[PDB]
Amino acid sequence: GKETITVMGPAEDLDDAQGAWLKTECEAFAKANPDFNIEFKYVTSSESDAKDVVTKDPKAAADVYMFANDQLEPLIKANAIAKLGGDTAEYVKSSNSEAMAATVTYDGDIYAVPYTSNTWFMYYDKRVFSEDDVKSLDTMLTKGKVSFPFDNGWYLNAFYAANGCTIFGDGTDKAAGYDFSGDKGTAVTNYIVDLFANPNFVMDNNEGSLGLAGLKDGSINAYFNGNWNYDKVKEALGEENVGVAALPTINIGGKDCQLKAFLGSKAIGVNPNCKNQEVAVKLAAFLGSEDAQLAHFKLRGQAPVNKDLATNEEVAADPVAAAMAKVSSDCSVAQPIIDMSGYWDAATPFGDAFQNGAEGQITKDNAAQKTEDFNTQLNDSLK
Ligand SMILES: OC[C@H]1O[C@H](O[C@H]2[C@H](O)[C@@H](O)[C@@H](O[C@H]3[C@H](O)[C@@H](O)[C@@H](O)O[C@@H]3CO)O[C@@H]2CO)[C@H](O)[C@@H](O)[C@@H]1O
Repeated sequence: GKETITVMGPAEDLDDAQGAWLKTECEAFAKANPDFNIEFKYVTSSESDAKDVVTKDPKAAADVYMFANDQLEPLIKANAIAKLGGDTAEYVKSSNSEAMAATVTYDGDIYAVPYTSNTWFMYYDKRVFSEDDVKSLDTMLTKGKVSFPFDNGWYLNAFYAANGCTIFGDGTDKAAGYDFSGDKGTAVTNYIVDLFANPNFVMDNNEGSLGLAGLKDGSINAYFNGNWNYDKVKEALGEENVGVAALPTINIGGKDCQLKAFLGSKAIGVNPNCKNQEVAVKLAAFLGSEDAQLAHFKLRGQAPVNKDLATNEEVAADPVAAAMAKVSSDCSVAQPIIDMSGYWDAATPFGDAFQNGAEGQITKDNAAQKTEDFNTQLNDSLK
């Protein structure tokens, strides 16, 4: 009598056309562990949605699931993710950088197995921009069409971080709260107002389907997005036209300021409600193993986090893995694991309010007001 293990991950990992990585690796796990009598059932869900899916009812959720690490604290508070020990915890510490192990560490305990870094970067049309052009957003706007998903807080912050706005201090001090206040914040809001007023800027939609469509028809030539859409970007542009870069500067008041993406991880978590914790924990370890990460790279081009794969020649030569590494070293801030729910929620209507014709449109005349309103809402969400 087989036991059913229910595993949740994104559509791309369950798509046979992309090698169905998650199924492939679950089957490899079973073959490696003949003492287990198991079969698999799969739930399709983006890592970006795992908080909502699992915390609503953990007992109803998958046994093993793929999530984005900023969801860690709400998963813990919902009793929805198991502490990991033993060889699994040791692997997470030994095989990752300190920053990557920290992405899944809460109060000194490991709660998940990283399988890739989680950040974003620039895709661009090499027929439109040069390598030098894409160093500066301002230069780019003089040459071609630029998009950005401003109603997605995971992207929005890069602009505010560029001018010294902070989330929980360095990201780890809850008592510091949010600081988007003052002239430093208004200057960024003003830059974004000017960006929306630029006829070569096109706002991307929240999950980036607009940008992808624009790359294809030529109405957008630069796309800020991530590794998961690498194959779709190659389809849209044609592979010989795909440029991949780290983040540009923006010129605020004559000063070049560096856009800084969040850098976290995507990881495999174990549901405490799973009836076979031994199997679930070993499966999580397997899905984040070196072999499994290499397969993720070969099957659908996802960059590994395991540092022993950093010296793989194919990985080192890959333009997305390279850009992600550059974003890590030069263009990022560590993703807070202090819950940012209030920020994700507030960011979306704030970003939407830059649009021409929007209700309560953010303009030069009200930029300071709207900036303080945002800062106030963020800090109110902590009370
Ligand atoms: O927008 C708020 C949202 O921001 C974060 O979500 C981002 C993910 O962390 C990031 O990995 C990426 O999600 C993609 C998956 O990685 C990918 O496998 C596939 O499923 O597409 C997803 C994008 O559609 O982008 C999202 C932001 O769009 C944060 O983790 C969330 O908790 C937060 O709600």
